[PDB]
Amino acid sequence: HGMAVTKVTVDGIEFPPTITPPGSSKSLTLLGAGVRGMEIETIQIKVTAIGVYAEPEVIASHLQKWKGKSASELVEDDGFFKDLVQAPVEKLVKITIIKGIKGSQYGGAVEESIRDRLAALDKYSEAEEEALEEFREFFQTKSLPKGSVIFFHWPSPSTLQISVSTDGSLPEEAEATVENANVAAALLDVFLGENSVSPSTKASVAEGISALLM
Ligand SMILES: O=C1C[C@@H](c2ccc(O)cc2)Oc2cc(O)cc(O)c21
Repeated sequence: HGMAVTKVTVDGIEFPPTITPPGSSKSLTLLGAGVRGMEIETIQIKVTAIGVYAEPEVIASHLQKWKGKSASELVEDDGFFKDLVQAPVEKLVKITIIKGIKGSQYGGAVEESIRDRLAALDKYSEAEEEALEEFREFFQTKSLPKGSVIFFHWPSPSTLQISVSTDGSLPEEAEATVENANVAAALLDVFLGENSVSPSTKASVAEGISALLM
């Protein structure tokens, strides 16, 4: 109560300002966070909160052309978010579930979105089909009540690690690993790309990276 403390919240939901993945001494900083909102029968429902993490100095070193751009200029530029999705650096997304769902509901819905988005880009082949089956089957085994957490980890752009946490803590190891460049990138693109499910997360990340680069 006597020294400065930093708190980050997304509509009241706390996010850690930094996360150090188990097995690593490298700290990932929260770049930005937002919500997945869905308008259902005119009701604006917040169903998850999404936080995006990376090593600040490292990711800045891979985004140098954007230096000096304001958050507004970045948020309006699809090229910026494509650079961010492709940057060859470690990334972590933390999802806090707001509206409880079955794992099979989550996995099925997101898998179909990635299937469709990859198909739209002509990046859907048998390899991606198989990887998406692995993704879906992982979630079929899980329950996602309010307050549960999904961790998506990209130790490199082509590798996706997944865990589900009941208490927000990171497990000592990933529960599932999906090795497919297109699926790994497409999942990150669900959050940061065009027709993103979370414009708020994108805007927040634009604010964070704009500040970081300055
Ligand atoms: O209703 C949905 C939609 C679902 C979803 C995921 C991916 C996709 O492509 C479409 C929908 O995400 C959610 C996540 C929740 O915690 C609660 C929810 O009710 C939902």
